[PDB]
Amino acid sequence: AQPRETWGKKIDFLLSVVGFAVDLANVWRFPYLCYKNGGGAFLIPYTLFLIIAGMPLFYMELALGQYNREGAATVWKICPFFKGVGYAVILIALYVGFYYNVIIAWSLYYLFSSFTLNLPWTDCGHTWNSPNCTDPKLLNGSVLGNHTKYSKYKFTPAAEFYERGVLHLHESSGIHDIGLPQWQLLLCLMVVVIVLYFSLWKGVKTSGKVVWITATLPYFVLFVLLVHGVTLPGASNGINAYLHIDFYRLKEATVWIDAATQIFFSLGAGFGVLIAFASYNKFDNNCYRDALLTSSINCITSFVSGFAIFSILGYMAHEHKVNIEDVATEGAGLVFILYPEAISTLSGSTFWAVVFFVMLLALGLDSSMGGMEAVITGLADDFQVLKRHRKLFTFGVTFSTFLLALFCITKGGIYVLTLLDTFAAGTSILFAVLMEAIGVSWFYGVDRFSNDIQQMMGFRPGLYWRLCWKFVSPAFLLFVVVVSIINFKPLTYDDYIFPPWANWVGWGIALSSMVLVPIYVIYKFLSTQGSLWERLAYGITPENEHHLVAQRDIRQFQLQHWLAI
Amino acid sequence: AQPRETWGKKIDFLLSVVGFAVDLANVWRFPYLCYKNGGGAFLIPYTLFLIIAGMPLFYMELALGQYNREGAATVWKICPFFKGVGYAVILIALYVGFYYNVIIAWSLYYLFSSFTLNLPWTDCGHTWNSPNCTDPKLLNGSVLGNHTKYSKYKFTPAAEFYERGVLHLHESSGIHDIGLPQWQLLLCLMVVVIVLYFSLWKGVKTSGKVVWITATLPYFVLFVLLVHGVTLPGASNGINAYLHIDFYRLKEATVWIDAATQIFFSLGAGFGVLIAFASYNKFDNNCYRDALLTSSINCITSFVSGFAIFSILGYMAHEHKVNIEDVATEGAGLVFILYPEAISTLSGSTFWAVVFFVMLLALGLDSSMGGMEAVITGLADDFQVLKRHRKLFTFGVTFSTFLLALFCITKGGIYVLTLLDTFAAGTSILFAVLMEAIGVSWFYGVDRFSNDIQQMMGFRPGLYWRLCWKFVSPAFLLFVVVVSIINFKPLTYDDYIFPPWANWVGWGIALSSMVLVPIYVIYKFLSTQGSLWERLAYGITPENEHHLVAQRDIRQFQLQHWLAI
Ligand SMILES: CCCCCCCC(=O)OC[C@H](COP(=O)(O)O[C@@H]1[C@H](O)[C@H](O)[C@@H](OP(=O)(O)O)[C@H](OP(=O)(O)O)[C@H]1O)OC(=O)CCCCCCC
Ligand SMILES: CCCCCCCC(=O)OC[C@H](COP(=O)(O)O[C@@H]1[C@H](O)[C@H](O)[C@@H](OP(=O)(O)O)[C@H](OP(=O)(O)O)[C@H]1O)OC(=O)CCCCCCC
Ligand SMILES: CCCCCCCC(=O)OC[C@H](COP(=O)(O)O[C@@H]1[C@H](O)[C@H](O)[C@@H](O)[C@H](O)[C@H]1O)OC(=O)CCCCCCC
Ligand SMILES: CC(C)CCC[C@@H](C)[C@H]1CC[C@H]2[C@@H]3CC=C4C[C@@H](O)CC[C@]4(C)[C@H]3CC[C@]12C
Ligand SMILES: CC(C)CCC[C@@H](C)[C@H]1CC[C@H]2[C@@H]3CC=C4C[C@@H](O)CC[C@]4(C)[C@H]3CC[C@]12C
Ligand SMILES: CC(C)CCC[C@@H](C)[C@H]1CC[C@H]2[C@@H]3CC=C4C[C@@H](O)CC[C@]4(C)[C@H]3CC[C@]12C
Ligand SMILES: CC(C)CCC[C@@H](C)[C@H]1CC[C@H]2[C@@H]3CC=C4C[C@@H](O)CC[C@]4(C)[C@H]3CC[C@]12C
Ligand SMILES: CC(C)CCC[C@@H](C)[C@H]1CC[C@H]2[C@@H]3CC=C4C[C@@H](O)CC[C@]4(C)[C@H]3CC[C@]12C
Ligand SMILES: CC(C)CCC[C@@H](C)[C@H]1CC[C@H]2[C@@H]3CC=C4C[C@@H](O)CC[C@]4(C)[C@H]3CC[C@]12C
Ligand SMILES: CC(C)CCC[C@@H](C)[C@H]1CC[C@H]2[C@@H]3CC=C4C[C@@H](O)CC[C@]4(C)[C@H]3CC[C@]12C
Ligand SMILES: CC(C)CCC[C@@H](C)[C@H]1CC[C@H]2[C@@H]3CC=C4C[C@@H](O)CC[C@]4(C)[C@H]3CC[C@]12C
Ligand SMILES: CC(C)CCC[C@@H](C)[C@H]1CC[C@H]2[C@@H]3CC=C4C[C@@H](O)CC[C@]4(C)[C@H]3CC[C@]12C
Ligand SMILES: CC(C)CCC[C@@H](C)[C@H]1CC[C@H]2[C@@H]3CC=C4C[C@@H](O)CC[C@]4(C)[C@H]3CC[C@]12C
Ligand SMILES: CC(C)CCC[C@@H](C)[C@H]1CC[C@H]2[C@@H]3CC=C4C[C@@H](O)CC[C@]4(C)[C@H]3CC[C@]12C
Ligand SMILES: CC(C)CCC[C@@H](C)[C@H]1CC[C@H]2[C@@H]3CC=C4C[C@@H](O)CC[C@]4(C)[C@H]3CC[C@]12C
Ligand SMILES: CC(C)CCC[C@@H](C)[C@H]1CC[C@H]2[C@@H]3CC=C4C[C@@H](O)CC[C@]4(C)[C@H]3CC[C@]12C
Ligand SMILES: CC(C)CCC[C@@H](C)[C@H]1CC[C@H]2[C@@H]3CC=C4C[C@@H](O)CC[C@]4(C)[C@H]3CC[C@]12C
Ligand SMILES: CC(C)CCC[C@@H](C)[C@H]1CC[C@H]2[C@@H]3CC=C4C[C@@H](O)CC[C@]4(C)[C@H]3CC[C@]12C
Ligand SMILES: CC(C)CCC[C@@H](C)[C@H]1CC[C@H]2[C@@H]3CC=C4C[C@@H](O)CC[C@]4(C)[C@H]3CC[C@]12C
Ligand SMILES: CNCC[C@H](Oc1ccccc1OC)c1ccccc1
Ligand SMILES: CNCC[C@H](Oc1ccccc1OC)c1ccccc1
Ligand SMILES: [Cl-]
Ligand SMILES: [Cl-]
Ligand code: NA
Ligand code: NA
Ligand code: NA
Ligand code: NA
Repeated sequence: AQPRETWGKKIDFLLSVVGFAVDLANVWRFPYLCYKNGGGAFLIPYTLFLIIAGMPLFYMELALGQYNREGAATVWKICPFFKGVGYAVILIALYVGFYYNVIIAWSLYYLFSSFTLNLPWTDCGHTWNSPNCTDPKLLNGSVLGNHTKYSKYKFTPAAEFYERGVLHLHESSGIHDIGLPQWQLLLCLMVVVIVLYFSLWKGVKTSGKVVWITATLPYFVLFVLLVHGVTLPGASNGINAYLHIDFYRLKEATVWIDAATQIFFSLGAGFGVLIAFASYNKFDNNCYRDALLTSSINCITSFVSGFAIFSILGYMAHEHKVNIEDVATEGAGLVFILYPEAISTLSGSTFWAVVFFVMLLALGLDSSMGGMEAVITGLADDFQVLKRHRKLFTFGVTFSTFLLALFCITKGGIYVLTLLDTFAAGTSILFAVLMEAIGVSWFYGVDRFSNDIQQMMGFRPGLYWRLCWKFVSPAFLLFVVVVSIINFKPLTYDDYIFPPWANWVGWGIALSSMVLVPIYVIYKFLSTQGSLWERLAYGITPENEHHLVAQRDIRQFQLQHWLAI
Repeated sequence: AQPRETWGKKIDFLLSVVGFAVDLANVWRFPYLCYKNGGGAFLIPYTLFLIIAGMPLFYMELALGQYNREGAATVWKICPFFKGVGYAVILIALYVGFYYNVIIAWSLYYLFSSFTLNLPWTDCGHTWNSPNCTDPKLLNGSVLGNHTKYSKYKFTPAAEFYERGVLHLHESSGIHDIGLPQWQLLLCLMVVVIVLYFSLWKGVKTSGKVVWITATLPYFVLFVLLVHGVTLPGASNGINAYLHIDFYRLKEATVWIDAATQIFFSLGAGFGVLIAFASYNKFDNNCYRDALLTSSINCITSFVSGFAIFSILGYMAHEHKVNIEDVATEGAGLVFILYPEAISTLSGSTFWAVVFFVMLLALGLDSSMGGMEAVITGLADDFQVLKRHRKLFTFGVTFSTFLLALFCITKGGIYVLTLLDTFAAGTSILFAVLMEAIGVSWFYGVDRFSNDIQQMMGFRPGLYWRLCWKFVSPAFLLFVVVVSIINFKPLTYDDYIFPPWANWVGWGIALSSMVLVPIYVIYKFLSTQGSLWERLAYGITPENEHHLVAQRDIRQFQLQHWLAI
């Protein structure tokens, strides 16, 4: 029974949680969601939502970890009925990791496509990009007017290299005929998973330095990019369009849901990564300051990434003689299409391409590292046999992720990636964070967690924190869940409609998770010896307090536990 | 540490080894291989080969089990360097099981297609069979002459129901585009794996009664079939063609290899099933009588199945006014095409169809049961944690087999089935039995095994048995391996050529096995503490004798061990 591991320094934990919080969603989703939702008028609700969805929950997780010093699965020693919930989130993270690795591979491919004087996305002619031959001309070299949407036009050299050069989507038609995995993407995925294994194979020692590097790099990259972009012609128009405050859209009821989803999927609240990272800190560490600093750093990073991206977009629109809304897009398509074009247009395309691709690689690597570390920590604290042998279990996890990401990098693997991401991430992690909030706030109690924090840190959390823990956060999570359930639309690509069975498979994965949580609750209720009341007491009370279950002193049965605010 | 399990009676073990020995290869491959290779002139070498490939090896396995009372993996306590060999065979069996389950499902489908007054294979018109519409007429109702081969003609109602009604091969083009698994085949596979799990979930208690039933049924089915067939017109010509002795072909050098492969793949010598079944017998049980009776029963069953099948073929050729060689075929296509046609032609098609399909179902079930029981016994004797919890491990094995058989029952799953069967079975099990023979006969010794048998049974094996164990069987296995390696041809279906990468994947699986055996030998050589000679001694000597490794008394180092015959 070796003692629990600890970080070398708290700066390592801070950089780890920052790298987990900072993601490509801050780069490709926050700017577009901000500009589309009235610019600055998007921020006024966003930060507000951010505040709640950032301050208690994150804090809670950290505090929870600092009080439990265990993984996301075994953290439910105060309420075993929700322990399976942790299991779910682990699988959830695992699921995410799969397609996330795919994204990383893409960046790595572009990295291997960045060492040349004539980049593939510059011109046409089978220059490392499969020529569709259906008018693969220069982007807008001949004519002045871009009639259709720039992102919708699929005959630009950047888009041709994206969907044909690396993805090879032309060789597939959908999820019914996906084909075989590509070999160069296979090698890129091999390199990615090998780096991840060599980073996470030995506790939290080397991973600290790795997240140090992958945190120090992207901020410098963004700084250099914005410094070079503010001097570019036309970037001022893009920046002004990004910060244009139009308070009219706030009542549209769509600027709130988008901001809530963006904050929830960017900050990482409710995920096992936070508990896993907090399970290695000191017992007297201040989780409040750490959570606040992480949220502030995440928001500032999102804002500066939006500034830089929209400066680049304004420069490109000036070069393309079009409006900012035409070039405005979001996602992997957005980056991999528009950024290489502006880089090739700028002087020294090699340096900018290399630095942008290495920033994306570092971000993806640190995010997948945090997710896989959470998975490993949870499954190790759950089964002590896995905690002893960490290298072999890490190798097995990396190999399973590699096999499933190979399944997902096929000719039609973008459809499987979208399906997994949308269905699994949204539904599963929403239900998981809702169950976790309900368990920690109501079933366990909001005063016991405050007393635990008072034991860890000298000051006791105020009334606002408890009220947001018990009422505001659960209601917000339930609202987001109901919105995601009602607003569900059939899966659709750019121009490809998904057959009905793909949506049913996605909902089947989501239902697998949200019955495995009840499957575990039923297993716990049945595997206990006693009557209805005694089984319920053993299920809703902490294990270390199970003795008072026999003493007829259950606090949850009384009503003072429920109304403790 | 619960004691080792034992059979309720030795009749259970006998029926189990008979059911494992009796397979559909005796039904669809032995008759065609016999008739094609000069009829009775096929038997003269066959039985001879049979004798060797049946008498010592089988016996050896049984005796080995009776001396070890463990699985196929852990049976190498006398030579740990070959223990990984056992691992291989386990995986090999597992591999086989996958596609084997597919075959079982097929029969089950035909079973669910046997309860009707107008059977699907009788007539055309979308009668439970997908009509290709390219002249799907009556078989030979209009015309008298069958120009092309009857089995090659793909527009007969039986063939239309086979390749389109259940397999749905028209909806696929090869292994590159396989598609999604079919739902009715999915349900049939579910039923099959559920029956297998309910049979093998509790030791060797219920499996005894299950193999009792699945042994008592097929012999009665074959008896009724032959009794009804000897009275049919034209069956005498088919029987005479089957038993026509033409000693001219014996020098063609092809009637020997086919007989050797048929015996080796029908008797099951070198597989883990024999060791697993012998690991539950009494220490004083006679393995010689059991092996001899099993070989004789297998040969007689093959002969009577050939008699009945060729009587049916002669009757059908009389009904079709063609020669016996035209209707003569082999395999799942042979049975599922020709037998339903003759059954529909006969009176009371329902009874004959039901009894034939239930015989095929029983055979497939008992064979897959033996294979999965071998796998479970090996992996349980290897890891004691799995021997304790047998139900959960059996469920996991059945679920993995179910998932891979679902992968193999897709629209193009027949190609994957052929690939797996040919490559995996042939190459892997040939290398495995060669390594096992070399280990038990040369590295361990042929006199020590004889002394072990003398300890188990009063009489000591004669000189012929030891000479066949040490020289004849290893040379025969090496000959078969060399023939299989040299005569390797690219994978080809009826009319579909396989792309090169399918053959490379098959050879990659075979190489995975035949390096995992050296991978284990290298792991054993490296994980030992000592110099070259001490490591080699600890690797080539029994564990219970490892003490004399320190006493410098290794017998294998001397030459008297090698020439002990
Ligand atoms: C289906 C299978 C397909 C692929 C099969 C792949 C086979 C497989 O399982 O490998 C995964 C991984 C191997 O790791 P790896 O390939 O990197 O091999 C070395 C080994 O792990 C050493 O222990 C390391 O020394 P140390 O730790 O720094 O002192 C050395 O690191 P370094 O010095 O060069 O930097 C490593 O190079 O697992 C284990 O660790 C086994 C040892 C168990 C515990 C190790 C004892 C610490
Ligand atoms: C990914 C998962 C997807 C599917 C998950 C599928 C769920 C799963 O995990 O299955 C595993 C396996 C399935 O078998 P099954 O569920 O049928 O077993 C049940 C029960 O657990 C008893 O083991 C059975 O024997 P008994 O009659 O009571 O004696 C009883 O049989 P019966 O009542 O029908 O006759 C059954 O009710 O369950 C175990 O056996 C655990 C060992 C417990 C040992 C208890 C006895 C030794
Ligand atoms: C990466 C996959 C993520 C999920 C991992 C779950 C593994 C698991 O096994 O869960 C079993 C659980 C009850 O069994 P356990 O909870 O594990 O038993 C516990 C144990 O023995 C621990 O060692 C001790 O500390 C706990 O006290 C036991 O309860 O049943 C369930 O909810 C269905 C979950 C099955 C998951 C299958 C995936 C579809
Ligand atoms: C239990 C967990 C860890 C196993 C992994 C589940 C995931 C990775 C598996 C389960 C079901 C699988 C999907 C089932 C449906 C299809 C159809 C095929 O045409 C495209 C691949 C695709 C989309 C599969 C991709 C991988 C998949 C989503
Ligand atoms: C020009 C392109 C490649 C960007 C270069 C980024 C790399 C080279 C820079 C960016 C930020 C840098 C980090 C920022 C500051 C520190 C803190 C110091 O205590 C250790 C080194 C470390 C961690 C630096 C390492 C090198 C670093 C990661
Ligand atoms: C690197 C330059 C060009 C861009 C500026 C990026 C800023 C926001 C980032 C990048 C590197 C980061 C520094 C690297 C690591 C350390 C050491 C430790 O004590 C924490 C603060 C400090 C000093 C970080 C502060 C924030 C930091 C300076
Ligand atoms: C939204 C973009 C601009 C980044 C967000 C920056 C703003 C919104 C963030 C950064 C620093 C944050 C503050 C940090 C400190 C505190 C004190 C705490 O007791 C309540 C929350 C509060 C008041 C935070 C509110 C939100 C905050 C002001
Ligand atoms: C492709 C994937 C599935 C690889 C398989 C995962 C393997 C490598 C992982 C998963 C679980 C791990 C095991 C969990 C615990 C133990 C018990 C210990 O006494 C021996 C090591 C062993 C057995 C670990 C070895 C490695 C292991 C088997
Ligand atoms: C490896 C990837 C796919 C995720 C891991 C899958 C999980 C659910 C499975 C796969 C292998 C399993 C482990 C294999 C080995 C052991 C040792 C045993 O004494 C306790 C259970 C335990 C610890 C299992 C727990 C659950 C386990 C970790
Ligand atoms: C571990 C995860 C992958 C569990 C996966 C369960 C999913 C992949 C499986 C289980 C049951 C399956 C469903 C059962 C039957 C139908 C009806 C038909 O309309 C096809 C889709 C649909 C709805 C299947 C889709 C795939 C499905 C939902
Ligand atoms: C409690 C746990 C087990 C699961 C609870 C989640 C519930 C709310 C899930 C389970 C099944 C899900 C449904 C499955 C599929 C569909 C059909 C689709 O056209 C609209 C969404 C809808 C209707 C989903 C809505 C959300 C849903 C009803
Ligand atoms: C290690 C063991 C247990 C894993 C199982 C191996 C088998 C079942 C797997 C591994 C490699 C797989 C094959 C390799 C790729 C293809 C090509 C595709 O067009 C059809 C499926 C097919 C033919 C796969 C079928 C299933 C397969 C043969
Ligand atoms: C369905 C039809 C066609 C097949 C009939 C099944 C017959 C052949 C099989 C099934 C079960 C078998 C019986 C199972 C058990 C016993 C008890 C034993 O003391 C004598 C043999 C006897 C009686 C077996 C004889 C053969 C048997 C009756
Ligand atoms: C099923 C019958 C009528 C058709 C002919 C098949 C015969 C030869 C098969 C089928 C069932 C078999 C019998 C069923 C089981 C037993 C009980 C055992 O203690 C002695 C062998 C004996 C008696 C078997 C002998 C061979 C057997 C009789
Ligand atoms: C008809 C064919 C297909 C089946 C083969 C049956 C014959 C060839 C087999 C079955 C039973 C066998 C015999 C069974 C018992 C013995 C021991 C002794 O007496 C000499 C050889 C001898 C070892 C075997 C010779 C070969 C044998 C006669
Ligand atoms: C491969 C997939 C599809 C099937 C699932 C495999 C499962 C069912 C099998 C494989 C290995 C088995 C485990 C190995 C040994 C142990 C240790 C014990 O303390 C709990 C039971 C447990 C954990 C077994 C439970 C069932 C188990 C996990
Ligand atoms: C489930 C089927 C496919 C078996 C094939 C996979 C085999 C090789 C794997 C899967 C699950 C694994 C087992 C999972 C659990 C344990 C418990 C641990 O303390 C010893 C190793 C042991 C026993 C593993 C041994 C190897 C194992 C059985
Ligand atoms: C199935 C498991 C047990 C192991 C299987 C290994 C197989 C599936 C893998 C491993 C390495 C792979 C090979 C690697 C190299 C090439 C190059 C290409 O020009 C033909 C395909 C081919 C030959 C691949 C075919 C599939 C392959 C052989
Ligand atoms: C000892 C273990 C590791 C494996 C034994 C090596 C032998 C038996 C294996 C390893 C590589 C295999 C070869 C791989 C693929 C080919 C090319 C094909 O066109 C003919 C068969 C042939 C030539 C295979 C023959 C069998 C083979 C030579
Ligand atoms: C929140 N910033 C990291 C984003 C988070 O990263 C993960 C990456 C890999 C594995 C697990 C991850 O988390 C569980 C995520 C979650 C859901 C969808 C996409 C991305
Ligand atoms: C020998 N009479 C049984 C045949 C044998 O049956 C098995 C079936 C399922 C799993 C394992 C099997 O054995 C390992 C086999 C072996 C190789 C290829 C096909 C068939
Ligand atoms: Cl953000
Ligand atoms: Cl035979
Ligand atoms: Na983020
Ligand atoms: Na990141
Ligand atoms: Na046989
Ligand atoms: Na059989």
